Amino acid sequence: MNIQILQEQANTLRFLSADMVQKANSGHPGAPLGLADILSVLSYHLKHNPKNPTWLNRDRLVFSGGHASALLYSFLHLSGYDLSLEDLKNFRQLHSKTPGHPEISTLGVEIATGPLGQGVANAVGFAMAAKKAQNLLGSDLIDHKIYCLCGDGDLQEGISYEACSLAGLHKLDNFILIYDSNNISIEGDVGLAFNENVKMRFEAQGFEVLSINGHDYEEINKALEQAKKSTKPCLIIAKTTIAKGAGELEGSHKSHGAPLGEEVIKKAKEQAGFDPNISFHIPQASKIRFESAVELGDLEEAKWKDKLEKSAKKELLERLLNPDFNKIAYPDFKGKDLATRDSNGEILNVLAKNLEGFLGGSADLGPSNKTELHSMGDFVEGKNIHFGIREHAMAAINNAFARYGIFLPFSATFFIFSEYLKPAARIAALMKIKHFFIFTHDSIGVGEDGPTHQPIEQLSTFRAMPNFLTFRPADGVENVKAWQIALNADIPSAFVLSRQKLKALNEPVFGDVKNGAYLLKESKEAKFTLLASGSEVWLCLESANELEKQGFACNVVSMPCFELFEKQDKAYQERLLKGEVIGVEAAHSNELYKFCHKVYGIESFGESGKDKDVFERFGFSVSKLVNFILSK
Amino acid sequence: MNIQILQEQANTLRFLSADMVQKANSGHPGAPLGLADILSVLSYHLKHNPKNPTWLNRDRLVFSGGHASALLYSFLHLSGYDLSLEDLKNFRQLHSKTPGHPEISTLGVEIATGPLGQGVANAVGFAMAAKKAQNLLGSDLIDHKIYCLCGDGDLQEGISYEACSLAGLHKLDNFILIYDSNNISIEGDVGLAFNENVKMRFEAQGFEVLSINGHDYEEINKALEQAKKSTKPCLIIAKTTIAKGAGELEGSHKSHGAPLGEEVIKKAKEQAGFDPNISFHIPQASKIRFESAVELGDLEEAKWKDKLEKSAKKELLERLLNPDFNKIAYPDFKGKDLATRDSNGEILNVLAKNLEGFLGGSADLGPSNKTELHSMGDFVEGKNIHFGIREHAMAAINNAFARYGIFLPFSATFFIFSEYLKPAARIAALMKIKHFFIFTHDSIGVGEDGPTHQPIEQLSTFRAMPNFLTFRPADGVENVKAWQIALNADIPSAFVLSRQKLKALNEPVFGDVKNGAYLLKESKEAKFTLLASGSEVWLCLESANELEKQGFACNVVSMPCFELFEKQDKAYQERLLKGEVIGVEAAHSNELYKFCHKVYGIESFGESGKDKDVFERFGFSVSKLVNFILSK
Ligand SMILES: Cc1ncc(C[n+]2csc(CCOP(=O)(O)OP(=O)(O)O)c2C)c(N)n1
Ligand SMILES: Cc1ncc(C[n+]2csc(CCOP(=O)(O)OP(=O)(O)O)c2C)c(N)n1
Ligand SMILES: O=P(O)(O)OC[C@H]1O[C@@H](O)[C@H](O)[C@@H]1O
Ligand SMILES: O=P(O)(O)OC[C@H]1O[C@@H](O)[C@H](O)[C@@H]1O
Ligand SMILES: [Mg+2]
Ligand SMILES: [Mg+2]
Repeated sequence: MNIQILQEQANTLRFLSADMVQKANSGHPGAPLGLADILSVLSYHLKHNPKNPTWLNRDRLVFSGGHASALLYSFLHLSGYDLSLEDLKNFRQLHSKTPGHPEISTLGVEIATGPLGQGVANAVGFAMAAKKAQNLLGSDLIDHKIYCLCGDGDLQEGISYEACSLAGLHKLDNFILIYDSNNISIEGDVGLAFNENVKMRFEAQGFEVLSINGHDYEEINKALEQAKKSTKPCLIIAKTTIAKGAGELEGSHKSHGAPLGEEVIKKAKEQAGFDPNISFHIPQASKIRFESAVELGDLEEAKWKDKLEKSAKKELLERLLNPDFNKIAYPDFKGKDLATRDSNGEILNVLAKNLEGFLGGSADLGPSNKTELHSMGDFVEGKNIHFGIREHAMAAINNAFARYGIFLPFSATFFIFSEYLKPAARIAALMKIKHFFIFTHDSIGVGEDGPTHQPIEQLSTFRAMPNFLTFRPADGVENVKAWQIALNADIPSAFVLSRQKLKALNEPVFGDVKNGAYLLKESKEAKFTLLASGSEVWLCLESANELEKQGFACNVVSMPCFELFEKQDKAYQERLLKGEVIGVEAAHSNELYKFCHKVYGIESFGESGKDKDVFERFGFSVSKLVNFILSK
Repeated sequence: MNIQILQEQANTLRFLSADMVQKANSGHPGAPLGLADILSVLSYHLKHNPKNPTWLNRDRLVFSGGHASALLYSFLHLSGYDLSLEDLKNFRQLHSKTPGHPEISTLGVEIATGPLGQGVANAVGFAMAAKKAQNLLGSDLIDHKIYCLCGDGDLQEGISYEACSLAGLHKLDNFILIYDSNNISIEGDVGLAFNENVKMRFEAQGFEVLSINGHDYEEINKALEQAKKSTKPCLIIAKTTIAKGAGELEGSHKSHGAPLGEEVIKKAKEQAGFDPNISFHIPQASKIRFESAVELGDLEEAKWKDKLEKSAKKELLERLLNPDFNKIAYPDFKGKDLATRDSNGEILNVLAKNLEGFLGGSADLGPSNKTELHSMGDFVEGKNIHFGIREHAMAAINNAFARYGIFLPFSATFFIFSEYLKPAARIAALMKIKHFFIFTHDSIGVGEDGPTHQPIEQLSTFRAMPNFLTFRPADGVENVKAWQIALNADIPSAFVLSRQKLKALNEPVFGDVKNGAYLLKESKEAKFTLLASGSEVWLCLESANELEKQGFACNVVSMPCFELFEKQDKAYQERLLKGEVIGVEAAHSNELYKFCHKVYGIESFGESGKDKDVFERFGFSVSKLVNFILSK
């Protein structure tokens, strides 16, 4: 560890990054060049095993500025991860292992980033998760750091403030945040849009704040040493020059987001002592020094595995890693009228009791979402997490809990406020992680709180989002079966739950919840089929009885999950969907036309009133639905 | 102005609020009771005309904690606004003027609130708008204050930090923020989730911070006096007790969100000297004192109208209030191949030149969204607003610009990051305000930036949202006609625009953009109709040519706006939608089943690659679409 080696290392990172962007004719060279000195030093402090990216006590590295991907990829390649030089040469190309922003399918990537702010919140979540894992497994087994690299953009996003608020409160002295302060964004000087006293901001949230030149190797190293000893979450404010090393592009906003150009790279390499007529060159000293992570990480993991073998907590870790969902005895809600917020809250309690790694909480709405895990304590000693009024950061935090390696997290709020966390929900879908979203107060049934609190379009959004199951159970029994699917599935799920009491259903006649839709009533030569979800299923059962009394044979279909029904074969769908099919939902859900000839929905916003008054106003009554179905 | 009158006034506000909640058996009495002393004093400082809620230079009052509605309504009633005592007795009832959270259809309500955080951001926007209005009209005509009441919940939301960041940067010394610091939220003690040094936080963002007892009338009054003289945006941290005055419920979380109960109200009234056996009682001194706002506000407005008549800026104000959209000469893009981000950016420039009140900006993406208004300067002297990486606050800010009274605002970002601002977009829809959303980079056509940057489900979301037009123009000409509709419509619109170059269309054969969908190609006895929007329309024109060469008559339908097409009559829809109708869109857009027998979409997330490689991978090619249409 000396200046000549660190300089060559940093420059190696620079020109791999620069050459990658240039070959793709696409990407972001500025931030890589600006961060290259920092990551060169950080490589000496990071504890990780390139050959086992799943090692539980590794330091977690997050690039919150995901546009800096070329740098990450360079570093994973150089350090010994399963990413090749040829992979680097296919940066940004279809089906490569080096996509434009980082994805977890590339080994070594902790969490997908790209949407700004998420990664900072993810890093706080990894730090919380680590403090919980320490609670469960002991500080002999869990003691690692969480390093996050962020930029101007990340810190302007609300979610950064939310998550850092929580990091201060919980005294996350395992969290180190490195701010790339280069005074440049896409619109140019960051002073056009931002002039906070960042040090004072973070100290207000309980951080220790260090301030460095991010191109001075000794200063970087001294800050990391001091940060690792902090009794607070720690922010390093690293002053850097965007595209450091790229001559005429140093400090230029034009370097943020477009290739540096062949002649600029040629000059840069000349000034650093690199041959300008070759690309993707790794000098020898740098190569050996970066790849020494392989031997060192192997040894650190072995030393840890020895501590595990002596630990009283081996059996526990194996249950966390291998949860048994099939043994769980769920509540039996058959014939019980209940609001599905209530059935779901009982289910949450059963899961928390059966699964040592199942935990979560609400965004200040525990008592209304019914998500309190009774007698299970408050984080960190217990399982209930009090996220505050921070839906977005809650979801990003729990995305990281779900990636940590031993946790099954849930996030809760009113379904209307799913919109505040939707970007993080999307990253859960993109990753295909097991993170459960609990959304109560699902419709105009909310009543008096009025239109700003009554979901209309949210079901469409979550249904349209790929890799994401949206369950809307009609009763407790459907709510159970939904959980059983959710825990076994390979993608995240949301639970869309009522404020108001719903009526228990009769048993399936054909199919079940696992088919997405199923028959509750089946009639030979059916003229109509009424298809509904959640709170609208009883309206449909009643309306079908009235239709039958009038001489019209009817099928009634419960559809607790649209996405699962889409996956059913033709023969199944044909048996359910007979005659003229009418879909009925307290939502604006045009997607139902995929399965329905007519849709009886809500096309406007809601109203403030008693639930029974609002449902009647919006047409959710037997007499009105039967008149629609009979077209008169 | 003395203690006995202020106490009676505050208690009048308390018991109207409490009695309203009790009669509804629904609502939030805690915050009203806690804020009642503050608003009693604030009533002496507020400049407003109850009989003309549109007076341009009124002080703007925002209740960011919209759950405190009962208090607002009590105050509007008492002050002389067109809200009656009978209206108060129908709190939270279907079709009343006193819905559970405030709505702009109730005169005197500045902006709809309810979703926490929005109002604080709205208040910053009203303060920016006021600084712009001052730039245009002079400080002789615009000099008012913006008062915002907020709670714990508002300040935990990210959007509060975003908006206050901007308030500091822009030195909004017309903005006064009153924080109801009662240490209680729904989950109880706020310390469970939040322990920031709030003073230090705000000072880091450029605020002056005062700290008071919010039940001491002289302290409240002295803070307001000092706040009105601040050279900074100012925060008053007002320590209050939730449900102050309600005995056993003082300081209780149970008072947040449920009626206080008849016996608690009886005691409260006894202790305050009010008769406990009557409800909705306004004592005489309080009545006369509150309603004096009528005479005083009339006089303040008259004095202002005199200043207007002497002003050089009368003609300008009349053009701002009465924009003439029909005279605008738009660019003629007929036959020109362009990315619609580019056509739209030319249109933005034309509008900014023709409309003195048209302004806006991007969330750090001006150069990529193509929204820079060239040669028009930077806010406040000019029209370009640099919002930073703050999509959510941008939208909430611009919602307030749209309510200020003289502005036509636009908000811009990548369509994928519409998800960060969607809750504010919703409030624009709920209010039916003229606020324009510019969303570029609309699909997998984005290419290399990959799946976190490629919209899939966002079209469904915006289509499903009521009162919101979603235009996805196929070329420059469609982009123009979309703007022409948008400016004349009574609801907000989004523009969904491409990164990549699109091909100019031939002229409509039947119908036009104003019908939402229209024919580009019409064939007698058509066997198929290919229906598309935006970038997919040329794929459809080409595929229809290939189908015709194979012997199949085809109609091609461009659908730049789904919502407008939904409103067309039967006869129009029937002429367009002939034979088997196939919808084609680079989105997961199941809503198309409303108009299409088959849908050829994207059902997964995207991929990082060259645009032509990704489109081919996802099946957007003539050969693949023709093979689907011919089912083989
Ligand atoms: C939520 C969000 N909004 C917008 C963007 C678009 N975007 C990509 S990088 C960037 C700004 C980069 O600023 P900074 O973090 O200062 O990066 P640097 O210029 O220093 O590379 C933006 C706005 C994004 N990725 N995420
Ligand atoms: C964005 C958002 N999330 C959640 C809620 C639900 N909600 C209503 S009031 C409230 C908390 C109230 O806390 P505070 O502002 O401290 O109000 P107080 O208890 O002092 O009345 C919440 C979480 C909401 N209205 N908006
Ligand atoms: O009866 P629930 O819906 O559980 O309570 C509704 C809550 O939602 C918000 O309006 C209030 O904050 C209130 O506490
Ligand atoms: O060519 P465009 O799409 O305009 O630039 C793309 C931008 O989007 C982000 O990935 C980068 O920040 C880059 O500048
Ligand atoms: Mg920067
Ligand atoms: Mg509070």
